[PDB]
Amino acid sequence: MPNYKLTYFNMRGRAEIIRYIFAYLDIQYEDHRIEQADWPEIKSTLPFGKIPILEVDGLTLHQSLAIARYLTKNTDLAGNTEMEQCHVDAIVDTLDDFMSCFPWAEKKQDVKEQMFNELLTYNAPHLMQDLDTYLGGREWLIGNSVTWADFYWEICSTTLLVFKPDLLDNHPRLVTLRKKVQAIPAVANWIKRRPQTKL
Amino acid sequence: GMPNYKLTYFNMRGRAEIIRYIFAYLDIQYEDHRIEQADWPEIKSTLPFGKIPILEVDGLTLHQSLAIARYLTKNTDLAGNTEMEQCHVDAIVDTLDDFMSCFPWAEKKQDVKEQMFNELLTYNAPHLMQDLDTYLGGREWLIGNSVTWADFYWEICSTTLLVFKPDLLDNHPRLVTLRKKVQAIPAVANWIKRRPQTKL
Ligand SMILES: CCC(=O)N1CCc2c(cnn2-c2cccc(F)c2)C1
Ligand SMILES: CCC(=O)N1CCc2c(cnn2-c2cccc(F)c2)C1
Ligand SMILES: N[C@@H](CCC(=O)N[C@@H](CS)C(=O)NCC(=O)O)C(=O)O
Ligand SMILES: N[C@@H](CCC(=O)N[C@@H](CS)C(=O)NCC(=O)O)C(=O)O
Ligand SMILES: [Mg+2]
Repeated sequence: MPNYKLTYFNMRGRAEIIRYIFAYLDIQYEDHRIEQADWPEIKSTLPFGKIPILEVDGLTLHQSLAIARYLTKNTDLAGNTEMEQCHVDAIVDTLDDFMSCFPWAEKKQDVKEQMFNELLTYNAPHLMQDLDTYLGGREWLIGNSVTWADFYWEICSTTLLVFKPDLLDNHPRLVTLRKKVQAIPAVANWIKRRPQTKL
Repeated sequence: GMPNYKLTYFNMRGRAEIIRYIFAYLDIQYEDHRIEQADWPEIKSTLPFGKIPILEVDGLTLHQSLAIARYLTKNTDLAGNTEMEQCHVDAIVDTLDDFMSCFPWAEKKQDVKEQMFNELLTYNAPHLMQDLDTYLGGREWLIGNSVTWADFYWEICSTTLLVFKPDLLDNHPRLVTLRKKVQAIPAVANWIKRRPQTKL
């Protein structure tokens, strides 16, 4: 049985998808959260110098979504058919591409607010509208059961709602989908028990 | 029977090229549909997420270049050998795609675009090259013991970067050897010869 150690900041951020997957599959792991001060010494040891990382039986994996896909392989979270797995991958990359546009590391707090604002004002509504149309009246984003794409939607939309509360005022179906993710017992339990962080 | 494949993108290597190498390598027939920057605005409003490339499979539309590449390579010799090696393949690909994605391809302000391209290539790119160099070490391929689509993606992304920064790999002969090996694979070599010659 694999020993798992997840390393990231004390933050939902890019690690959260992995956290939801372990919760859902009832897989025990070490949720190793590092204070900023412990980062330079860890970073120096990593091939690509980024987190999150996941150690599996003492072997290091990197890239949040690569890890997420590895953990869901051969499970019901992956997608039920090969083409469905493709749609799961595609939705995840669409969300990630958008989340990746935000200047998270930008030090000038004034340059940062100008950019976050432009993305949320002009770009975000187009995405939400595309996601809404894409979902239509279906139960989940892909197929007839929950996938890690639904989890990723709930996670990304939570972050976006921190900056733009009215993001989904015109998309009750997308709100419902968040609530469906949030009501899954293993996910709800995680949401109840996790550390409260802005991001 | 055999699925009908139609790829849509600009007349450009860009984000479609990984798909093109994969079809070439797997010897799969497809319609390589290339659109003009003038016909773009129209087609855009018809795509579920308004981005290219898209791949139509028997009339069903797929999107996201790397989602498509993973779909085409699943259960093939281009996927990683083990489930764990498949993770390494995906992680290298995302590392490369993350960096290429930092470039402001769509920036409407030329001066801003130029400034960020220069900064990415002067500061960020050399660090990524050293990381990749150390990662590859003296191994033949990036992951496992045979070529994967990660090696393909390296060659494609580095091709792009070399357009803007010709000296990028002067200090990395092992990364050059890998590109040369990808470029020498007969099906890839054949594609590189016959593809439309574009800047990017
Ligand atoms: C340390 C920088 C920081 O404050 N954050 C890191 C990035 C991030 C945060 C929240 N979501 N998120 C994220 C999730 C997925 C994809 C992505 F690009 C970004 C908060
Ligand atoms: C229309 C914008 C443009 O000039 N290009 C599109 C983006 C691009 C080009 C070349 N490589 N590339 C690319 C490849 C992979 C990942 C990625 F983010 C970007 C050229
Ligand atoms: N696409 C990657 C991005 C990883 C990334 O950029 N992570 C940040 C933390 S959110 C990091 O480690 N940055 C470098 C640093 O802070 O030293 C992933 O999803 O894992
Ligand atoms: N990560 C996506 C990016 C897709 C993307 O942004 N493609 C560009 C062209 S290279 C596009 O469609 N631009 C949107 C537009 O110009 O309207 C992928 O790899 O497919
Ligand atoms: Mg990506």
